[PDB]
Amino acid sequence: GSTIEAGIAYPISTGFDPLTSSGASSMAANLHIFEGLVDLHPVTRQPYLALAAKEPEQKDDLTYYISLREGAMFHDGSPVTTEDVVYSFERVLDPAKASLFAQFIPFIASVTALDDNVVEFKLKYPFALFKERLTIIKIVPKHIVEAGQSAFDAKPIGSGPYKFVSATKDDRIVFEANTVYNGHYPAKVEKMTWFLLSDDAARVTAQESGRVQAIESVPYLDAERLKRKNNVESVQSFGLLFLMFNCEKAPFDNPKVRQALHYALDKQKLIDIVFLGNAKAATSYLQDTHPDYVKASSQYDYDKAKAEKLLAEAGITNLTFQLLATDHAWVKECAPLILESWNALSVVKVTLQHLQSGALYSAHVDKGAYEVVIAPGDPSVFGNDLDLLLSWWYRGDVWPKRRFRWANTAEYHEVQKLLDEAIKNPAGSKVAWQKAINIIAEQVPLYPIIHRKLPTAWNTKKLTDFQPLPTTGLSFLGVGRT
Ligand SMILES: O=C(CO)N[C@H]1[C@H]([C@H](O)[C@H](O)CO)O[C@](O)(C(=O)O)C[C@@H]1O
Repeated sequence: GSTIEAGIAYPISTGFDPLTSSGASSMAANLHIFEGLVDLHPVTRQPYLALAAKEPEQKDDLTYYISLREGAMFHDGSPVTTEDVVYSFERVLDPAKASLFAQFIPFIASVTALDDNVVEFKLKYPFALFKERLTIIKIVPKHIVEAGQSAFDAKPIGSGPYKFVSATKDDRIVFEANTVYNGHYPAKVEKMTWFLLSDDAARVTAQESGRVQAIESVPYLDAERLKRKNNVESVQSFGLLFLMFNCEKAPFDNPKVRQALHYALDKQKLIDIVFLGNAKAATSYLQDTHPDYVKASSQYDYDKAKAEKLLAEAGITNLTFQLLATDHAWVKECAPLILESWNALSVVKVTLQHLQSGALYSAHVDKGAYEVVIAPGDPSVFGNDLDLLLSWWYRGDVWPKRRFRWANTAEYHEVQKLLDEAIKNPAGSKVAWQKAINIIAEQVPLYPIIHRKLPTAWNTKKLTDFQPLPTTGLSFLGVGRT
């Protein structure tokens, strides 16, 4: 009766419905609970067949036929049917359903079932990464989702190698093995419990006491001490801290003001004291180790005087605003340093307010009831291609229109044209993406302050084949006990 126990670092901030499950711990749970037709490996990010019975057969440039894995089953016993696959795509694509993820499949024109086994995928244009993106659209049980979406959001039913048992905020997420799963990554333990330990001291203690076998997001100050008994490995990651403005609210609609507040921040002090060197001031949308990294034409290295000159040019004589920030432990350590830099400026006064992530977005950001936010973000949980990473924040309406309120600008429209150019025209995508990034880096509606490295601690003697993620989350796919 072997079990796994893990210490997770992000509180539950969304439900588990893949239509909208953007919170880290939710996404990390759904890698185990759901399957795309093809999935990405949480460590290697390589694609593998999941619900797809074999490699998608491409009839022509716009048309793909995909077949279902014989005997596929949802956790409630029903079979995975081709109607479920179609419902899964149509509901993400349906604007009335309010998904957070349709801007990850803009190339998809139709998803039609041809019979009990086969689904035709019709594309609006040739798109090379069609297999790669299927991991974003998890296949969901229509007949359960239609009896009540919010009940499914709280008790997710999937076809993955683990079934959901229960989830209790501040406590734990619980899974059990799915014994009819017939994919590539069957569950190697019976019971899996994820303790929700967002407090750094508590997370460390759990691991250092031996009460859990691995923990996410090792606190930087505790990293070396924990190597005494445990493997600790720090991975370079797209994971970042962004600065987000409400671009409908004066004076933050003036890019001139948004730039000054980046210049005012002393990133080096931040990297030394909070991250003990394990992060890097942003020099572009990507981190400098990302394969498509191309240095941006705007850089924002600590320059107070430029920040002053820019505010004077904007006509800011006495700005007061509240900074909203999430509750994560390392975001709490960054907030004073940030505020100290802004409050150093002659014309700016800044107060601070922390909120749980879930409440920050649903009660403040989603409603425009803010001015300035810092929060962590890691869209590479969805994959690593540049268009994916840009699209998260800059395609469509999910962030630019519903959240940072910049879709009204000409720069926004020009970023749309550039993003669409680059996925239609692979030959010219590099050039198009550099123009889009330079526009983003000059306008800074939402833009990274730093990218950081992720430490994961685990016990090599107790687990088998565990590897740390280059993103948020833990993965126990193919991971055994001992
Ligand atoms: O970047 C992504 C991609 O799903 N999601 C981020 C997620 C996302 O920004 C929120 O759910 C709002 O969409 O926020 C957090 O869960 C958090 O602030 O606690 C971090 C998480 O990485």
